[PDB]
Amino acid sequence: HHHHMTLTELRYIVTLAQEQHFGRAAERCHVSQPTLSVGVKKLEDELGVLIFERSKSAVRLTPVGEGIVAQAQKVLEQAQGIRELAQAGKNQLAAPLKVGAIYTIGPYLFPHLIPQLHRVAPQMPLYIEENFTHILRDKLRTGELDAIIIALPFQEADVLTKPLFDEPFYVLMPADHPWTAKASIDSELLNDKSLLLLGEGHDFRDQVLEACPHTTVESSSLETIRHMVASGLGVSVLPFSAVDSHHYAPGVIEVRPFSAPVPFRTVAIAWRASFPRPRAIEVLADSIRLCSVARP
Amino acid sequence: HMTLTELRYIVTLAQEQHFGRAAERCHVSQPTLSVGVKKLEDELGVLIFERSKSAVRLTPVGEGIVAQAQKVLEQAQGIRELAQAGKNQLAAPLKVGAIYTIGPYLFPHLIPQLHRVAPQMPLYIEENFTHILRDKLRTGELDAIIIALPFQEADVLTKPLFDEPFYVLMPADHPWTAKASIDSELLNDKSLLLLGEGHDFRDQVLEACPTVRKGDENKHTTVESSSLETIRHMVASGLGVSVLPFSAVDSHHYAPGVIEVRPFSAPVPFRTVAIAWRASFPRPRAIEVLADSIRLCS
Amino acid sequence: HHHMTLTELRYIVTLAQEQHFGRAAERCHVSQPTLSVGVKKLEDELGVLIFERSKSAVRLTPVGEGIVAQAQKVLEQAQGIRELAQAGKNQLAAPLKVGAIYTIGPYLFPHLIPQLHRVAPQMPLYIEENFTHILRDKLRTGELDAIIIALPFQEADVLTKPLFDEPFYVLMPADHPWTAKASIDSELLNDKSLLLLGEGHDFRDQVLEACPTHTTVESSSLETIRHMVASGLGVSVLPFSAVDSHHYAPGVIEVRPFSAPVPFRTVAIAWRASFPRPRAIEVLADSIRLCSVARPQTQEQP
Amino acid sequence: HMTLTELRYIVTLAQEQHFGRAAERCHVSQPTLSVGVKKLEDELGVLIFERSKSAVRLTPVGEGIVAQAQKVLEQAQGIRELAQAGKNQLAAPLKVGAIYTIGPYLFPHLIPQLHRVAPQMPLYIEENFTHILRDKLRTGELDAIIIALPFQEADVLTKPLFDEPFYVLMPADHPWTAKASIDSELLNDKSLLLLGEGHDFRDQVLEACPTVRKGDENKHTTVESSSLETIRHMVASGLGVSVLPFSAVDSHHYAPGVIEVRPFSAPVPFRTVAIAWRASFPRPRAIEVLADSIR
Repeated sequence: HHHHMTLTELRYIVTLAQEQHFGRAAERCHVSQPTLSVGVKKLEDELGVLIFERSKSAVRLTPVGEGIVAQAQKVLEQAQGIRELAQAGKNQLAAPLKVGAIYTIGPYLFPHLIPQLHRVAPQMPLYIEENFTHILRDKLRTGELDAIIIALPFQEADVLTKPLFDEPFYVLMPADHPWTAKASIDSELLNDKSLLLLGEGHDFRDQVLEACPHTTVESSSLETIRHMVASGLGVSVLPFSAVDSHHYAPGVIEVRPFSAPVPFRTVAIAWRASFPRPRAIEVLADSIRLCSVARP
Repeated sequence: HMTLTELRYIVTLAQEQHFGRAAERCHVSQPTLSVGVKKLEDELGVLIFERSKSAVRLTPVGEGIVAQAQKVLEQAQGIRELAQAGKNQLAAPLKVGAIYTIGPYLFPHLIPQLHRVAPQMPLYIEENFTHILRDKLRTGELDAIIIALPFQEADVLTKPLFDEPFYVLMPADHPWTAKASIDSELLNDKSLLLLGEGHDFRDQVLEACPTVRKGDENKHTTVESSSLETIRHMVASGLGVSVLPFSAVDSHHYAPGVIEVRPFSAPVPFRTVAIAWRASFPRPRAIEVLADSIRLCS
Repeated sequence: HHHMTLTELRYIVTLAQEQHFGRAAERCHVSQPTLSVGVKKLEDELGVLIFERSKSAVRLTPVGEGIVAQAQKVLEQAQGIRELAQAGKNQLAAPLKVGAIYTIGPYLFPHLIPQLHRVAPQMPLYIEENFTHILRDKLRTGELDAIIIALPFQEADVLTKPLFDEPFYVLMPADHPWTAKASIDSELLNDKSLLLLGEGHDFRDQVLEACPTHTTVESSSLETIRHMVASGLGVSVLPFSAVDSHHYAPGVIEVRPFSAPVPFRTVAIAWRASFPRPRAIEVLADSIRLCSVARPQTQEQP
Repeated sequence: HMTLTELRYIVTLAQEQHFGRAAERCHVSQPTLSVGVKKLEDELGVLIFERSKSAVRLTPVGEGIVAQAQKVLEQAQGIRELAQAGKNQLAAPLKVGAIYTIGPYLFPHLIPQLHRVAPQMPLYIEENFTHILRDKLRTGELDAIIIALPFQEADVLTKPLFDEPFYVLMPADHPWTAKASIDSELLNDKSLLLLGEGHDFRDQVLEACPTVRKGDENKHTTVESSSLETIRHMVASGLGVSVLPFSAVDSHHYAPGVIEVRPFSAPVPFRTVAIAWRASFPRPRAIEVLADSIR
């Protein structure tokens, strides 16, 4: 090759894609904007494609570049792994972990998770992000996130996925609803149009639709659905970790289980095969598996 | 240019079969009833009632016309029934929006209050940014919205409801737990976690801090797509400190010894929660019930 | 109290239709302030608002919608008295206001309008295309006289007449593998290369039903989908009346029938029971039924 | 500073267990190879290879180091492969917006031509109002939009494609069919059907007409239709007259004797159809082929 791909140039492009700000990327790589920009342009001239758009209006990842940045983050982490094997035993539990969870998992998991994580890894705080599955995947690819908590199925190249627990669904209803007499709700009944569902985008929506032979309230969360049910707007479906996660006094909303066969999702953690801190992933997974909402 | 009045003449005349008792039930003289009735028959250019000294009887065309007139009058009474039913303003859903930093900490208390005073009014609920709630309010997709001042929009009314102070949220083992109050000027530091741009609470927190020399403004950490809950978890895990509105401080399920809050040193910063709605919204009674239930929540 | 007049009913119905005091007043041969006084007197008497009290806009209240629907009914029944009195009035000498859903209009009107001019040349069409539920709202208030929809459709005080069954077909680029088949098995349409209308269209649901349990281009139309297909983006499903309704040279797009049992929709017309021009509805229905795209007719009943 | 070349040196040396064969495989002299391997050893402060006179072989840590290095070389090669696959700009779908009064009259001619030069470029297509398409171009949700001038936007490039005269559309039995051309001042009448606000075609038509005295400014009938085709149906049924862009006049399925068209009297009103796209859009060649296919 005319020019040798260097690990510094890859560092530039991955940091620049994470930060989406020339200044902040430059300072994260401990150099000036002209230095960083020179390196990026060098890598681009050599590869013969644009990784970022030729604009100093802003920082836009090209589609080709997104793929290149995913790869480059892999490369950077394997290299890091070489230096780890060289100077072994350095502390993997002494820096923040960047963790994403999908909308319908995070609010119901993190609070149970965090005290155990503190008992085993007090030097590991959490930078937390909640979002749709595909955005979390994009962020795992750039390295903006270290680990993401999602629902199976989930596959991604050079990404590891470890199943953590199985989470059953429940029917949510006004306390004065007819169904409150039933001991278990059978799923055909859910074919009503008083069923409140999450908007398109949330994989949980489709898991619920799949569990049934409707009113879609979008730009909404499970919480605002629960508020709507409490006010008497209809009924809904919650994952088990969300059933007691609320601030109503009793006598406002009730839950009832599904008549067998009980529908469920599998909650899992995903991270890059090359991640140089596998012990943090382990401490995290452990802490999830051990917390209250994670047990039968 | 026929009228419900003359239609009522010919229906009553057809029922009574007698001009006198008909004019009597229509509370008019015999002449007015007569002239009415076939100023109508001359308008239609047909004979509804036969020529007669004595008998009131219906020509064959007349029978159909009178039956049609009775249908018309009954349906016209339908309008008054519909109207009557329409007078109750607490018998349909209310579509309510609240900003992201208010809804989660308001609706749990609001919903039962509102249920006490307006059982027949379920809520359709949206959480969103202020400018979006504003748009939905203008298009009538939302009936009322719960925002923080300032808020002034053409053809929209705004009612201040209450003031809500801010508190400082910190890990339970943080050095600031030794303080009784936090001086806002201490908050300028990278460990301060803020909501992204777009949330007005971000700027209420930043304005609540004193001004800085050139170049060391905004040392805080901005966390994009945060909610106040995910900040709460980041703080609980020991990542930094943040600022919560008062209604959020106990809105969680941690055991003691995970997170603490401390007040600000005077003057305590605060926001004014308001309800806004279109000036010509036709259901004022629902706005009243909503505003009062919100006020009783605090 | 104040007694309700047919005049006031006409004020509110015309206002609800035009959504504009100028065109409403004008339509009632009356000044704007006159019209406003009338409406306000009726609102005072019923004791509810029919229209929002706003200088800037004309907006129906929830109760006002039901009241305007009922008023339009009252007015048409009153007009029906004149019809009974001296029948044989010319019902074919004024425009007819007609709605059709987005997946019917573009493909039916060009066939219909010449049959119509043949049998009723003094009846021009004012035409609107929109979603089923909006066409329905406009039939209730009187903005439209007749709407052209797909079954099922059933509404209070509205009559519905099935007109013809229309089968679906599969649309593919001309160089697509399936061009080899004489028919297409509905199971095969279960992949990500199927382009569908967004959720507002009933044709979406009908195509989903035809396919065992898909790329949705929202805000698309069937025409837009056709272009996308023509460029090789994927495949789609069209109602029969759409299949020859394009301006492509031959050899760009191909259509193939479904393998039996062929899925279909039933095209129907709906109008107000009280409409005082039943001859106009009749000529409209007949003209549709004499269209080439309608030759199979239908055995469907209300 | 660790290089990919040093990693290649140690991976090769490990596989061959012979300096001679390793340096031959790496196209360098043996001192070059050994100097690089040593420099990596100094930098990692660990010995990857036996410091042995007789034989070349891996220390315990060296084996994991070589194992990691191979993964580095593999994935770095993936970078180059992705880049080579990305050079071809005519091998993925393109997202194109067109306004309501252009799309239906442009795509049927455009698409087969585009297919001849760029078969691996299918189109995702969206029709909408000018400002919506503008927004989608800006956010990147569309790659190119076909709009009518005037159009100017920040960081956005505009290329005129063609000029299009306007025509008057009328039912075939209409009195105006006797005329050779229509004076635009005839159009101020309730029988003129126009598109609603939002369609820039509406203003193009209105501003093609002479401004009139107070009280009579907008006598035309406005319709809610986003489609000229709906208006064409109304005109066909004898409801009124209307105005079409030239590329729409023959785009219909009526037999002769149903609708007619007459030109405006001079000077004839017209619009300029143009293509807009972001200046830093990373597939300038796909854009170029789109625009050439329109002409």
